[PDB]
This record gives sequence, structure tokens and C-alpha cells, in this order.
Amino acid sequence: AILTDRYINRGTAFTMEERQKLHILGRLPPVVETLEEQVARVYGQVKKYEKPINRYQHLVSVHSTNTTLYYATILAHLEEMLPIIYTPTVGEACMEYSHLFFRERGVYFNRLYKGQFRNIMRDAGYQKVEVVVITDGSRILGLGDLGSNGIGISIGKCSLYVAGAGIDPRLIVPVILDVGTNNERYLQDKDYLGMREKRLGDEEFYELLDEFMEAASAEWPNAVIQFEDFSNNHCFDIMERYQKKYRCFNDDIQGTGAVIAAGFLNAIKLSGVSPLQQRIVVFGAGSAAVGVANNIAALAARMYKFPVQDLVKTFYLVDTKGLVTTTRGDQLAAHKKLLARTDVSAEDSAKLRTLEEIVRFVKPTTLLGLGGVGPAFTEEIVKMVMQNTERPIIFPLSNPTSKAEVTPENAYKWTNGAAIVASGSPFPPTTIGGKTFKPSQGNNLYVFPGVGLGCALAQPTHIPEELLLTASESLNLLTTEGDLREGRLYPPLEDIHNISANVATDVILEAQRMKIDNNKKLPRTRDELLAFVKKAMWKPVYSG
Amino acid sequence: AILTDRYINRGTAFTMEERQKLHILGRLPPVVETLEEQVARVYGQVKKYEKPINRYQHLVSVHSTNTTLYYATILAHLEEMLPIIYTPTVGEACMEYSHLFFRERGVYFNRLYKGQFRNIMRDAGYQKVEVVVITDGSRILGLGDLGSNGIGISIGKCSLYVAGAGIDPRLIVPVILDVGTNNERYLQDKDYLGMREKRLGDEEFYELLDEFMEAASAEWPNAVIQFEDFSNNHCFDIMERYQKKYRCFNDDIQGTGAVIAAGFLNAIKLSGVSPLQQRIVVFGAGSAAVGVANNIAALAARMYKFPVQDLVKTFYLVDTKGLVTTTRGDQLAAHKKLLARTDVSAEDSAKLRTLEEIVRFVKPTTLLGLGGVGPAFTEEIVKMVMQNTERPIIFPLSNPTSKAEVTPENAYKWTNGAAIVASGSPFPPTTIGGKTFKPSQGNNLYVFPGVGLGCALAQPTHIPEELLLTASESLNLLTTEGDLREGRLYPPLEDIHNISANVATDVILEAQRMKIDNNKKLPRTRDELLAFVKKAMWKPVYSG
Ligand SMILES: O=C(Nc1cccc(S(=O)(=O)Nc2ccc(OC(F)F)cc2)c1)c1cc(F)cc(F)c1
Ligand SMILES: O=C(Nc1cccc(S(=O)(=O)Nc2ccc(OC(F)F)cc2)c1)c1cc(F)cc(F)c1
Repeated sequence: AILTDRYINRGTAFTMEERQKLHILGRLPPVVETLEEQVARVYGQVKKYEKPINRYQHLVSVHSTNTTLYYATILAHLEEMLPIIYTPTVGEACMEYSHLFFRERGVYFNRLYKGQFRNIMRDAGYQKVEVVVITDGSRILGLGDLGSNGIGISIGKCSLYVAGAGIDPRLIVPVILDVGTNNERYLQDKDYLGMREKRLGDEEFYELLDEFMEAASAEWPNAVIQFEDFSNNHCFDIMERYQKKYRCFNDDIQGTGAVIAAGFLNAIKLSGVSPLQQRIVVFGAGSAAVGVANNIAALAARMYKFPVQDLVKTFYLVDTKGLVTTTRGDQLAAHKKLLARTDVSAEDSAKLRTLEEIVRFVKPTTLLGLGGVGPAFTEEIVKMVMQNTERPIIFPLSNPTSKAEVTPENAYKWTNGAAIVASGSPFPPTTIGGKTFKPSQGNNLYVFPGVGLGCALAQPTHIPEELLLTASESLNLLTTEGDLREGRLYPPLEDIHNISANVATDVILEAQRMKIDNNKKLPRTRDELLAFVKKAMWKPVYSG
Repeated sequence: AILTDRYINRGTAFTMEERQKLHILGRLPPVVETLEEQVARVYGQVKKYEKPINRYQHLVSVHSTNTTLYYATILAHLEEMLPIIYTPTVGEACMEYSHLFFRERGVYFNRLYKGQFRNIMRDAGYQKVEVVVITDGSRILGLGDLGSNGIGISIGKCSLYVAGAGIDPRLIVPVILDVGTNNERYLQDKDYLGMREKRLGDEEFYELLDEFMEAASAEWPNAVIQFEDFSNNHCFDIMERYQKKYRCFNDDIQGTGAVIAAGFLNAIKLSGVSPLQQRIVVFGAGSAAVGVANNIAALAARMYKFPVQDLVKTFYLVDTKGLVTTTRGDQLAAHKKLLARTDVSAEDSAKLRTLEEIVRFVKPTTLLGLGGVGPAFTEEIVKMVMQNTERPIIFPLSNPTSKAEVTPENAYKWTNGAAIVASGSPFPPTTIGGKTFKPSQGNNLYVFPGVGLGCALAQPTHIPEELLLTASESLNLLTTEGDLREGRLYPPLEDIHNISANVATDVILEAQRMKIDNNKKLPRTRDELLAFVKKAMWKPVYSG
């Protein structure tokens, strides 16, 4: 009952006296270790494997045997483990090694179980669920439809709430809504265990997802519902359909913009060039890219009370046709109209098509890379931004490292260390003339865990944009005057518990201000509330 | 309680109606599979890995989740899985990947627990244990001292009793007696979890092993104790110390000789050249090699009632100095004296040192490779044996494939298909002139499971040499006139359950004849007893 229960198993951390008392003497090799020693040992076992997928496979066996030791190991080595336990290793494990998720506790829905969703949730036998991560395996980036195998994405995401914000590992639920797959290999694969049919149309999709939201609201009323890795045809419409009626958010949309805005406003503080003096090229004009721009504007308005109209005029949106302007002659998509230049002539628009000529005309102080079309921030373009500011802000956020607009190394080299860089991936430091530079990674881990922990404690009726904006500001303000002097845009990733507790505290205070909080037990003053939030967090230490 | 219990979990083999009844609908992806389908799926998952160690790692995760599916997969693919789940992959997993055994149910003894062995066995909480495999990690071949990590050897060996003879997986216990290690890397390794000291001397070794045998005899009175992978300094002395007093055997010593004798007498039947006409070079003169020779003699005496003295005179023993003779001038080790030629002059002995000149003088009809010194059965030597018999019997039994005296391919090539070959490793078939040849593999799996199953049912007071000799004869007689016409020396490995049931039946009848059997419930006639033994075997099928 002790060794075989992964939540209370301590393995070699059981003392000789504990082993005798628990009648497990001789069930373990004789060495007694501390958790710190067990972590160092597990870290050596992980590094004995060269390939990410094999490191993940090892970590899965640790999680299945000693859950405290698993989470202890992730927190000791967070920056290094992140690429293994989530993007991009987790999607590779879903696509080709889906058996790595068979043993994990999750919930599988499909059309065959229509009208039974509530019964299936009841039967799962959870207590006071706090977080539910749901995907359909469609993929936000629309690469590698995973179908049913998308369960691995929900499982990996749930583990980041536990590690990042101390969501108790028993109070989190990974969910796959299998509405089919358009993955041709899977549709023909004898070993695919999911619904063997093309993805359902919107009407049936929403019937099943409505039943899921309603069942969850009734059976898991304390839960936050987080949408993960839904395709663009659904992810925005899902939030529009449910944001007011259920306690839900989408990390890809709302988390990404909260994190990027926080980093960007710290880049502005370091740059010299204040927010109304910034001239920002937004390379890429999808709904997501425009969402990030709007989140930057909203955050600058909150922190500084500049008129938002004036902040929107700092943005120069570039789509596949060129600079988005009112004089260009095309009918603009709704999301592009708000950021469209009104101050550029038809004749100038005609000559603003390539990024090099747009940069030469706009004279930007910032390049935001949200383009997903490879390395567009060329040496020539970086050299022109150096004419417009002493401290170019360059954010190559497109993933992976090959789709990225520019390497941090190149940005630092070409600017001789002047570039302020945030990345969507970890990069090693660059040294120029004995001076060391390292990009700030805008990882989504900075925001979703603290939103999850704040929404779990506060029990708000719903998650309005105010709570994401509060989380974005909280994150910005956690970057210390010391961190800022060393060129960091974010508090350090390894301090994620403190980050999450602060973000959670600020989200709770906002829910309290709006009177949407249903938990009347919580402190209503920041210092006392922060102390309370920290004590509520589950910690990967042996407890009893 | 259902999915999380590896003994009753069926995974996708639970029907839709079962999943609803058991309240696990939505705990599994929706496809329902038969066990045969699950086996094909697992077999594909195993072959997705290139390296043996990675295939083993996958099979460990299947065993931890669905034990019935694990054993079903091994039995469907036995010949292919054998090298992965035991020798030589298992020793590599012990040496460098010992974490693969952490989750497995075993028992760890050492000097720190002196006087507690019985309490530790009681606490392990087993019912009516049938088989116990114990090692100290010293290694029969004295390569790669594993210390505590030798637990993996006992675990792999126990799984071969379950797969080979349907020992119920709940009624088998893997044991490590950690009496230290002489592995210098381990003694310095911060992550070694065993007793960090050089191996104990003989007096303390036997104090601890005596306590083990006595504790086991009292707490697990129905068990057979099998010694596995003990070093030569102890393995023979252990059997001398315990064979009469406890229900125990050593598979390396007693199993190997039983299997090789059975194959060799079938090679003699195929050869034309009858046992008293055979002239057998025994290349290698260790205790083990001489044990095998004596087991061949004892089996030929039992099956054919030739005087054993006359069979012993068919053997020409070759040690590192040359042909073992009474006229050679050295003082012979006790085990070499029995097989020493008395019919070779001092002057002939002086000129009988190289294997090529011994073969030229002896004119053997058989070469037995038990030498462990690489490829000594050269083309020239094989060509000389062709002068002495139409059907040379060539047995390169030294492991691994590099220590082997000759490849089966070479033996078949050089003899143009006339060679009768048994190997200690699996080999692919060889085709010569459109005719296909494949060596017979003398795997230890043919004997120990059936001895374990016979001794579990019969509950003999002890395991005298009569029961091994009976098992050796049983195995020989299971090679059908059809198998023999196709050149096979052994019944087919994939029929291991039937083999084990027959071996077990013949062992029981022998224990009954000697009146050492303590189980009075068993049939005493072969047909009825075989039917009973088959029904008692655990089968990897879903039962309830
Ligand atoms: O926990 C058990 N044994 C253990 C033996 C050495 C060490 C440890 S540990 O917990 O201190 N470290 C550890 C663990 C599992 C890792 O994952 C992958 F390697 F197995 C990796 C490290 C644990 C255990 C659990 C059972 F359910 C049954 C049982 F008989 C033993
Ligand atoms: O058994 C479970 N799920 C399962 C899901 C798909 C398929 C199967 S299976 O049993 O039909 N096949 C299978 C299994 C484990 C393999 O090992 C390595 F891949 F996990 C390999 C194949 C089983 C299970 C067990 C739990 F303890 C909790 C839980 F939530 C689910």
C-alpha cells in the first residue's frame, strides 16, 4: 500500500526505522537517501539518455513510481527539463510513442458517449478538482493532427500546473475530446485506438463540447477549464462561446499575449525609448499576432494611463501583402483593421511590400517576430533598426528555432550587444568582447499556473480579460531592479513557485475587486493573501 | 482498483459493456481489442525501438501495467524476445540501467539484516510461494560483478518460470543476497544503492546464506530455491552444502548439463554413429564442462543401459595444456581424473598439446565446444572430423557468439550440410545448394521451468540428481520423429508450455518412485498426471 502508491512512496528516502515500522525492510536496496540525493540520482539517470524522447520515457517511469521525486526533479532542473516534459518533445511522444500516456489518469470523451459525459466524470472518482486541461488534438499550429493521442498534451500541460503553481497532483484532470482526426496515417493505422473518422463538423463539435462544459461545471464546479492546442478554426470561437458562462481560458491565445506583453514593457523600460516613442513592426498579422499587439497596448494603458488610441498608433502591422494600411486597396480582415495605418498614402502603400523597404520607411525601434515564415530579420534589417534607437528591441517569437525571425546570437552580434531580445525557445548565452548576453525566454509557464492557482482559490464565476491583464502586469512587476540591471525581462524561471504565488495573489485581488470571487475565506489585503496562497500550494517534499 | 492492478487490468480488451459495468468508460481510448490484437500492437511498439535495452525498457512498462498482456506477448514471440528479457540484455540492464528493476517486487538481504531474514520474508506478504530465484550478483562467468544490481537477474529468471512453465506470477520471488561487490566502479559510484564494501569472506557468506535457506524453508516451505549466476568459487560448494537439506538446484550447473545431454543424444541418433562408436573431444576442462560430459554419460546409461565406464571412455578431455591423460606428467585436478585417458603413452601425450594435433590423433566424430577461448574449431579441424564420420556432431556452446568455437554457418558450409549443430545462442538458418540448415539452440528454458513446476506440485523433500536426469531424458524423448527428420535436436521452443508440462510430469513420477514427494493429491499414472499438470499451469489469458 506504501511502495505501490506513487503519491506516498518515498523509495530510498524511507529511513531504516521507517522501513522496519512499515514492514518494507528488504523491499528496497539498503542505502538511505534524502530527496535532494534522490533528485541528483534521477538527474544522472535522465542524462544517461541522449535523445529527448528517451529522457521523457525515463521521467514517465519516475512519475509512475514516486510522484514527489518526479516533481522535485523537474523543479531542481526546470529550464533543462521544460523542452523534454512539454513542447516540443511531448508532441513527438504523442505522435509516435503514445503508449507513454497509457498508464496516466485521464478522461476520454467522443460521440459514442453522448449524454453520458456527466456519468463518466462522476465515475472518474476525483475530489474537488481545481484544473482541467482539454484538447481535441487538432493543434494550434495545425501541424501533426494527434487525434485521441492529444491526451498526451493535456497530461503534459496538467503536470506544468502541478510543478509551476503547486496544484495538488490529485486535483488536476487531463481530457481528450476525440471528435476524430484528419491524420491520414492514423486513419489507416491498425494500432490507432481513437475514433477512426475525419473530424466532426462544427455543429456536432459544439454539441459534444457544450455537453463537456455543462457536465464539468456540474460535476467539477471548483475547476478552471483550460483549452490547449485547439486549431484556429475553433480556438477563438470556443472562447467567444464560453468565456462568460464558464470558468475557462485558452493558454495559447490569452497566456501567450500576457507573457509577451510583460516582457515587452520591460524591454521598453531598458531601451530608453518610452512606449509612446516606440515604433513597432509587428511581423505577422494572424489573429494571434494582433491579439499580442492588443495585449501590449492594454498593458501599457493599465501601467502608465497613456490613451490606448495613442499606444495603438505605435504599431506597424505587416501581413503577407506588406504594411497593413487603409490606403492599400484590399478589403482588410476584421482583426487587421484596428492596427491599419491611416497615415500612409496609397502611393507609399504600393512601395511597402518587402520587410526591408517597410523597415527603411517606418524607422522602427522594435521588431516583433510573430510571422511563422523563417528568418526575416536579416542583418540589413537589424542594421537599419540601429539607426533608429541605441537599444533595438528584437523579439523572434516564431517556433521552432528554424521558423524564428533571427537567432539571439546574430541579434547580439549585429548590434554589438545593444539588442534587447526575448525568444519563444531557450538559447545559450552569447559573449561579445568579454560581455555576456542571454535572451529572455517568454515561456507560457510564467502565467497559466498562477491564473490556475488564483482561479482555484478565488473560484470566480468566470475569467474576464481583466484577470489575464492583472496576471500580465503582476509578471512584469516581478522583474526586480537587479534582474533589469542584468538585462532580464522576466523573473527567473526557477523561481516559478514565488512567481505563481504572486500572479495568483494579484488575480485573486482583481476577482475580489470585480466581486466575481465565490471563495469568502481568502484574505483581501496583498501581504496576508500572498502568505495564504504560498501555504496552499502543494510542494514536492515528503509530507506523510 | 481494476486498471491500476496489473494482474486484472485488461486495458482495451475490456468490452464497452464491461467498461460501463466497471465504471471505467472514458478511462480508456474507445477501440476494443482482443488479447491477440493487443499482442500484435505491443509487438509493433517493441520493434519501434532498435536497441535491445530500449525494447526491454518498453516490455518493463507493459509488465508494470498489464501483466497478462506482457506474458501473452513473450509467448507469441518467444525465440525473438528471449535475448531481450534475459541473457544477454538483462545483465546490460543490471549493469547500466538498474533503475529498470526499482518498481519490481523482490527481496533484498545483506549483513545489516542478520537475524531478521525470516521477519523480512513474512513481511513480504506472499501466499504459498512456489519458486524463489536467488543471486549475489557475483556472475557464473565472473564478468561484470553486479552486486545489489544482481536483483535484475533474479527478476528476469523468475519471469522465465512464469512464461515457460506457468508458475503463477504472484507465487514467484526474486531475491538478491547482497554480500558486497568487487565492482570498482560501483564501490566509487555515488548512485550505487547496495552494500558499499568488497565481497564478504566465505565464513560470513555462508552464515548469511545459511540464514536465508533456513528462513525460506520455514516461511516459504512449498518453494523451490534456485541458485542463479553464482561465481565458481561458491556455486558448486553451495549445492554440496544444501542439496540434501533443502529443495534447491542451480540452473547454470544442473540445467545446462540436462539440456546439452538431451540435444547431444538426439545428435547421436541422427549421426548414424551410435554412443559407444562416438569419439568425443571435450574442448574445455572446467568443472562445468566435465559436469556436462558426465551428464551425457549418465543420460546414455539411463536410456540405453550401456555400462557407464564404457561411455566415459568415449570422451577425450582437452584442457589448456592439451589432451588430459594419466601419462602426461602433471598432477590432475580432481574433476579431470575421471575423464583422463589411461590408453595414451607419455610420448604420445607430449605430442598432444594443440587442438589440431589432438584431433588428428583422436579421430573424433564429435567436437564439444565448452572452452571459452574463441573460435578453436577451425576449417582444418572440421575437415578432419569429416574423415571420421559422415555426420560430424559440432556443438559450439561457449557464449557470446565471439567466444563460440565455430559459427553454425561455417560448420554447415565446411561439411556441405553434414554437420549436426547445437548452439548456446540463436542463429539464422543457412542454405547450401537449396537445402536449409538451422542449428538447434540448447536454451536452459527447456529444463528449469519444468523442474520448477514438477517440484512445486510434487513438493519433494529435496531435488536429487535423479530428478535432473529424468528431466534431461523427458526433454530428449519430446523431440518427435518429425522434428528429428527435419534435423531438430529439441522440441520447438515456442511449445514451451507442453515441454514444461511433460518435463514436470516426468519429474513428479520420479519423485513418486523415490517416495520424496509430499503432495499426496497428484495422479500417479503419466496420462492422468500430464492432464493435471497442464490444468495447474497459469496461462496468460484474461480469466476474471
Ligand atoms: O519505489 C520502489 N522501489 C525503489 C527502489 C530504488 C529506488 C527508488 S527511488 O524512489 O528512491 N528512486 C526512483 C524510483 C523510480 C524511478 O523511476 C524508474 F527508474 F523506475 C527512478 C528513481 C525506489 C518500489 C515501488 C513499488 F511499487 C514496488 C516496489 F517493490 C518498490
Ligand atoms: O491500462 C491502462 N490504460 C491503457 C490504455 C491503452 C491501452 C492499454 S493496453 O493494456 O491495452 N495495452 C498496453 C498497456 C501498457 C503498455 O505498456 C506501456 F506502453 F505503457 C503497452 C500496451 C491500457 C491504464 C492503467 C492504469 F493504471 C490507469 C489508467 F488510467 C489506465
